[PDB]
Amino acid sequence: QKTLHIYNWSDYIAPDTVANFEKETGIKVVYDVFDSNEVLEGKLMAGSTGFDLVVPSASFLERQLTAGVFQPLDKSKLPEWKNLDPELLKLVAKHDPDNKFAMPYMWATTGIGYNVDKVKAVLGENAPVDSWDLILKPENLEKLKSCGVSFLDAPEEVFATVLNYLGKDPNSTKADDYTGPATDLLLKLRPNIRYFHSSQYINDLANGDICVAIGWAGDVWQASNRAKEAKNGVNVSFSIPKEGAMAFFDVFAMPADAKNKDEAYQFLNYLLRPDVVAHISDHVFYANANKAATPLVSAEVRENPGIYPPADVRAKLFTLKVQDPKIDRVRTRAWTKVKSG
Ligand SMILES: [Cl-]
Ligand SMILES: [Cl-]
Repeated sequence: QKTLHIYNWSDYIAPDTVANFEKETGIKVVYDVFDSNEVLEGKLMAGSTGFDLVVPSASFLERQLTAGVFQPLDKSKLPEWKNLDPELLKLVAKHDPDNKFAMPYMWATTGIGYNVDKVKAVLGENAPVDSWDLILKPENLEKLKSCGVSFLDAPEEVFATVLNYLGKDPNSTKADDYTGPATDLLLKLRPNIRYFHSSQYINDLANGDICVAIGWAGDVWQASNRAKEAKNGVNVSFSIPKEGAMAFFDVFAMPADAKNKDEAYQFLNYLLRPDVVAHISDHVFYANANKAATPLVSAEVRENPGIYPPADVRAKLFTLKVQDPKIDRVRTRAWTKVKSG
């Protein structure tokens, strides 16, 4: 009679996680998947989804903090909550103050995807692939222009990255920071950027038509794996630069009208086990938010600096704060001015 209804991304869990949880607890888990965040968000805002646990983005959960859509997590029913990284917890608290509604599941960054061979051919073995200097210094973008440079069509993320690169507050609330120095540097870099797109760079990296790109980690790993599967000889790598990068989190959350709260808390505690989430990370190739699980992650994933960055880089990570409307308008018009080049 024990029932638990979960809604998650497809292939966003280890193949045997649900089976092991069912065999250990005796609960019958109804595990449904979605291939697009629009479906999950529309169902959640429509209400009465019938799900006990869902996996939305932390930004959507932040947008839905006062709508009564999610249930505040009873921290007393989660003793292993201490296993979570306090640094990543502080990072996600900006989307969820006091970590009230969401348990961080996996996370990724907005970093640099690049062709190793072409970059080291036009910039040498000393190419600063571990720094935004590779793509945010005009002197290097001039030498990289011939092999192809692409930027995301995401003004918020790109502007936050540029503000962090310039030493300013990555989520500055001053419009002068956006219209002034950030716009100045972006317009200085513009003549070397081939296009602004948030999806074409995947296949363009896989085929070698683009050699350096601002990209989300999952997209760059998909491009590199596509190149590997094609056996085309294109070596695509992803780097979280040393100056820091924007981080984004997927979270487990409990809808307010969940009928199986006990089983949901049991599943959350199961996910808080280091070995469980470490196995999940071994399968999905994403870094999890469980510190105690880090030594248990496979050396293939744990020792990848583009997935598990060192402490000095993790201390420079940041999340995207929701901006006041005037900042949004200034950002959009500045991005329109930048893209006109
Ligand atoms: Cl995802
Ligand atoms: Cl994102």
